[PDB]
Amino acid sequence: SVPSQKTYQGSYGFRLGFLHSGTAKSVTCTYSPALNKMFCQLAKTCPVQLWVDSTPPPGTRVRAMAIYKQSQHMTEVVRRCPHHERCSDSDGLAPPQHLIRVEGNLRVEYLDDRNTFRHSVVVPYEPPEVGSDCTTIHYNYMCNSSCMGGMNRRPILTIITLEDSSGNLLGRNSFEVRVCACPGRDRRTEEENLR
Amino acid sequence: SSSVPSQKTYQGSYGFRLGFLHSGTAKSVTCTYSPALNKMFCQLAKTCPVQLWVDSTPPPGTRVRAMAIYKQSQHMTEVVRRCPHHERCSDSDGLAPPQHLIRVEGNLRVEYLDDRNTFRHSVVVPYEPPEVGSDCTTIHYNYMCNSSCMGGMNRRPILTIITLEDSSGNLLGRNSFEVRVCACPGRDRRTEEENLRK
Amino acid sequence: SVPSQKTYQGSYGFRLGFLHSGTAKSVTCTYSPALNKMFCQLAKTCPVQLWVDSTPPPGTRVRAMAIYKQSQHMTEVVRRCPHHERCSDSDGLAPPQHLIRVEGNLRVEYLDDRNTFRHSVVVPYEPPEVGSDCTTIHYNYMCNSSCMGGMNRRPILTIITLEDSSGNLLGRNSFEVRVCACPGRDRRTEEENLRKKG
Amino acid sequence: SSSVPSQKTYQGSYGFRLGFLHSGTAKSVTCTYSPALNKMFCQLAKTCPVQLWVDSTPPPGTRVRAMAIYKQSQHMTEVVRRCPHHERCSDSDGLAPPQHLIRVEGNLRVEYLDDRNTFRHSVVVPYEPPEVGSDCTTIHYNYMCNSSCMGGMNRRPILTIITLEDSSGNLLGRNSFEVRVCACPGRDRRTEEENLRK
DNA sequence: CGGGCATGCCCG
DNA sequence: CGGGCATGCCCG
DNA sequence: CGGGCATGCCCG
DNA sequence: CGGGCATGCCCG
Ligand SMILES: [Zn+2]
Ligand SMILES: [Zn+2]
Ligand SMILES: [Zn+2]
Ligand SMILES: [Zn+2]
Repeated sequence: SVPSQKTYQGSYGFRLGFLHSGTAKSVTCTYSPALNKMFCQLAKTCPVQLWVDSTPPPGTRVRAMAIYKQSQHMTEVVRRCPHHERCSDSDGLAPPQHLIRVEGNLRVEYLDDRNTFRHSVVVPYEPPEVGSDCTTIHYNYMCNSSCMGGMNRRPILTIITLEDSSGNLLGRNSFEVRVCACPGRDRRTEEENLR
Repeated sequence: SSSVPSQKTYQGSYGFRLGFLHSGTAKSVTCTYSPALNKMFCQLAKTCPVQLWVDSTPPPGTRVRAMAIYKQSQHMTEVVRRCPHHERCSDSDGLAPPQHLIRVEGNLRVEYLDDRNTFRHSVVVPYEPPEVGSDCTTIHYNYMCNSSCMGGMNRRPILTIITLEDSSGNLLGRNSFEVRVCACPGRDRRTEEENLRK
Repeated sequence: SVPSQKTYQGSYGFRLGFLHSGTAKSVTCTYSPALNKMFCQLAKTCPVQLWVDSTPPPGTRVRAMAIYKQSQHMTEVVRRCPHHERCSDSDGLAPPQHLIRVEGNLRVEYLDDRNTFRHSVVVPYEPPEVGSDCTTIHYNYMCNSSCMGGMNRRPILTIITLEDSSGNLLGRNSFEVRVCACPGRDRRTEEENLRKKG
Repeated sequence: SSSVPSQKTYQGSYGFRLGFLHSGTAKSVTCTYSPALNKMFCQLAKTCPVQLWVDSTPPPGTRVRAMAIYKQSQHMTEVVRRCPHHERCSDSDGLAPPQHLIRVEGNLRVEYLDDRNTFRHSVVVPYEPPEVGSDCTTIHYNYMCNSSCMGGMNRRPILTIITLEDSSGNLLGRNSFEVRVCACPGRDRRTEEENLRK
């Protein structure tokens, strides 16, 4: 199977936002709007903002899941490589096999889907803090796109889904990710190549 | 890695809550509480008064335990302990094991627990009701490393969890607060308060 | 942990020889006499000649084992990285964790030493072909020097020993190995680096 | 307390002296030397190249030793060692004792000593003559605590004493220089040199 | 690396 | 924060 | 192959 | 970080 990637802003006008951090060679996380693509370093903080037109109900949850972008790879589960799965860099909460973690949220929940075997990470939705217009989740990606026996230089998309407390769809957005050593260098390269 | 202690306020059947003095924000005040942040700022080894306020009186045998945990969910499963330097300074008061971060001062009935399963440290004293003409019981805590101590807290923020417990360790009430141990509590309190809006 | 790497011709005058090869950028296997170092691609045939002054007894065996060259890594067992171990690329005889295999020899034995945990591969010694001067063994190396989780960019030596049928040592020689994508380029580079010493 | 090695610079009969790299004062330069102060400023664990210059070649078996002492008369008898945090960090190069402040890198012949009488730490290497095309021999030192380290140097300045010694440890030559290990060597050298002037 | 600050001390 | 500095380090 | 790039990572 | 290079892989 393949999880849906279709954008769905939904009744709450769900949108993503990203920080605008530029293309210095080793910027930790930066986002290319031309490419709708986050470029980020392994294990570093990757902020993703949730913007809504109105507040979803209490019990609302926010899930992230990686899939391969290329059609020929889409049915293959995205996992960490054999090396990084064994590095023992757990924060005590995340399963060692999961590519995507959330940092700074003790209510984080990881799922290994019993039917599709896909990995995902979910947290409760919380409204923006006073004086803030969005809710920010800190994600970490735990292998480079280049990892042999893992993503193996294949691009991924992250799919962010807003769900009710039972798992019903409320909203969906997505972005491509490249996890790399020098996000600024690589962003500039793919955009210049775009031009 | 260690399972994570709850930090949720639980007044329980004795209406248990905390109180803190009003000490101001002079640059190097020894201890000061920020109601806005629910955060104590204090100097290493200096007296940190924490008031226990109840509605009904807990039965004799009730104990009051304090434990530190890392605030950041990503360090929360790691035991909070003193740094290698201060563990070796010989500044024990006669009862506190040297690796323990939190001490209680002035109480001969104090006990220190190095837990067998979780390895977490805690310090416990019998609950005593307030003096006649007092509305609360005050415990004097000390924190024996700076938040900045390398190889200890290592600039990571902590929470202190205060639990009311029965003589067997069962939960009766709980409250918590963040703590920064630092050189200039008044200065840092002001900085962090200013950060709320910046 | 570390087996001796000390060159020992022993009573049979045991030496290693190596085929002439170029430094064509991606030549499959090339030996640098200057460096005493083989440069080869992953899973490619690597010829190693065995030379003796006198014939060892029947039942003699030829063993090959990799160790890290650098002294701070010497006690760590050289093995294949987690990815390559799991690639199901075995020849049918080599256990998948073994770095060094022998090609074209059904009398090969692979040993995972129960005491030292080191891997080695052994074949019976067969004297040179009638007329010929040496015996050639074909080795393969199943990870790049670069493999993360495996050699991780650290230089190794291959130690070749002649042993009697009970495992008593008769002779010993060695050579450095880099397993890499472009053995010709890299031999060229390392030889250029040499000349700049100084 | 420990008796105090001489720091008195003298070239002796082989004309022994040190050269430093004049790397300027960029804020975070890894290592830099002030001639006006005779003082090296360097970051923790970074390469500190020290050149050995001689007018004539010393004999086979000549060695070169480095040792730190406190510069301040009131602290001179105290052994200089790493702080408890850094001693316990996972930063070994597989050779240096974890308590030793000064290491040499890039040399398997390095030897570390705790003095039988003074318990003072030193690091020693064989003297090698300059490489072809060079007029000096360069040693790469590393300093493994900051001058500021609590429980270690604790903001007290040190000298490093470099001695040229015969194979028996008799002194052939000596040169000393002040060291500050710090996060911003260029900043702090520029500051200290500013502070010379009226 | 290093601007801008975090965070120690008062013979800092 | 009382003013002034010594002195470490995140993240671009 | 030889030329050149993708992409991790060390130096200051 | 920016400069450079290690080191896999691809292109024509
Ligand atoms: Zn990986
Ligand atoms: Zn401490
Ligand atoms: Zn491999
Ligand atoms: Zn130190």
